[PDB]
Amino acid sequence: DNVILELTVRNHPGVMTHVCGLFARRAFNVEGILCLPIQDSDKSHIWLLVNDDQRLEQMISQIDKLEDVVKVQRNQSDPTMFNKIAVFFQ
Amino acid sequence: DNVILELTVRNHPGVMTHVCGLFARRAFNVEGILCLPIQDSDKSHIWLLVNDDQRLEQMISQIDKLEDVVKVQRNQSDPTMFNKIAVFFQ
Ligand SMILES: CC(C)[C@H](N)C(=O)O
Ligand SMILES: CC(C)[C@H](N)C(=O)O
Repeated sequence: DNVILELTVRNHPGVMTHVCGLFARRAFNVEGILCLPIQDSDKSHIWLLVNDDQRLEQMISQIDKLEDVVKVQRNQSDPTMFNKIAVFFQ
Repeated sequence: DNVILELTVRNHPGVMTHVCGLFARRAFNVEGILCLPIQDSDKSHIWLLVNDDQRLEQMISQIDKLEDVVKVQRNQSDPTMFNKIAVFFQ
């Protein structure tokens, strides 16, 4: 099964590298990404599609403690959002 | 004005970190990101929306030199794709 991670982050350089770096060093593959800026703010929203995994719980607290991560939520977006997007942009 | 870069990359851990690492190491902000797997293959597409910039041509050649980037295209994508995605997920 897959699950969506939703992040509110600051829209500054380097922020996306720190987030995926946590997945990279654990060899945890990210299957889908969507990052959009939030209008009239210095923040962006990030949706990550990842396989559910016993390690994701340890990984959520380390994403939250990153300085430029405002908020992180899991399983609050139905995973098929990326199959919906995939219908328009292959 | 902006530009969309379409990377074709291998769908393995750490790939997204190497790619955003190069924008981070040049204090270059990425405004929009979309990443989807390519069906029935070990590859994925990464679409990056970035502000047009004089460093960008050189940045594009270094993206292509990454082991795991099979190709990099530029403005070969629907230019409004991020405004279309934003209309349903914001
Ligand atoms: C293609 C990319 C998102 C890769 N799966 C990664 O985790 O870095
Ligand atoms: C939010 C993210 C895309 C950030 N703007 C970055 O360039 O790392």
